[PDB]
Amino acid sequence: NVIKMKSSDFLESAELDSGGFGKVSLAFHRTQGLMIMKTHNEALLEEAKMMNRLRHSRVVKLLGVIIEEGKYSLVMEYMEKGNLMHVLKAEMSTPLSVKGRIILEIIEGMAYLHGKGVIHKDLKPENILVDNDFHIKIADLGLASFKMWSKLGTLYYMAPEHLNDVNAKPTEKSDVYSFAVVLWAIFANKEPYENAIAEQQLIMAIKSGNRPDVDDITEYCPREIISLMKLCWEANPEARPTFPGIEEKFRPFYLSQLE
Ligand SMILES: CC(=O)N1CC[C@H](CN(C)S(=O)(=O)c2ccc(-c3ccc4cccnc4c3)cc2)C1
Ligand SMILES: CN1C(=O)N[C@H](Cc2c[nH]c3c(Cl)cccc23)C1=O
Repeated sequence: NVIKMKSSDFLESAELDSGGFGKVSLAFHRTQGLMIMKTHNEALLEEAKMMNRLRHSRVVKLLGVIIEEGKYSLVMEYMEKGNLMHVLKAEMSTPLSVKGRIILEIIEGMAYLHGKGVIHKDLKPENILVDNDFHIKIADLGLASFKMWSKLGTLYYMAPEHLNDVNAKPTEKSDVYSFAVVLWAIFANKEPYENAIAEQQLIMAIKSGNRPDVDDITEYCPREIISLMKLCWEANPEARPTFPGIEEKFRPFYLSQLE
């Protein structure tokens, strides 16, 4: 069961920039502290109850909902340092062992989501949020995984089977492709395809088998992680592993080489 909330429980607002997902709001619960707010009543609630069951340390929790006349808001836990891309482009830059942990925690969170039959469909640095200790949580701030709540750069992480084909149904392996490009971004410390001509041209190129430039990596990236990204951004969805497949290989690798 969901905490159904009221806006009289919130002191109020400090609308923050949410990384390309439009406006959100950092609002102060009068009893339970800081929270974030994204602003058919039984269909909504039914869904809100579905998503509120999503409970894992690497997944942003839906705390509850503000369904009042005019305003429909979802209420979620706050992550102080923002999205993964922002923290990477930060001046005091982040070491290799911490990047390894972020990767493993992204794997854990995604495995959980799948295990509860949720397909994210829109994984990307913007939906990977960070707290003060540099642990991460997966979010869905564009409501990609929703149906009724949805009704009420983007493309760089999308699997080629979805580029120019919006009728094909996302699979677990759609999320694996997005992971591959996140891996890339984690070591390049920027967005891929800097030199792109047009979206139309770039899309064709990606559907035909172009990927981010593994040479833009001015850091040391271990060669077993460059292998994993190439595995995970295979054109053919069937040739990509599952997140449990990735974890089983990457966790022993992490602890034994990255600690
Ligand atoms: C334009 C600019 O100069 N900047 C925006 C990004 C850069 C990062 N900052 C240090 S921050 O502004 O303090 C910050 C912003 C947004 C968030 C956030 C957003 C959306 C969230 C959804 C769910 C959970 N937590 C969230 C948390 C958390 C922290 C500062
Ligand atoms: C918008 N929103 C989140 O970011 N986290 C919560 C819970 C949630 C719903 N769908 C999710 C996906 Cl696909 C991943 C992580 C959290 C979630 C929520 O409602």
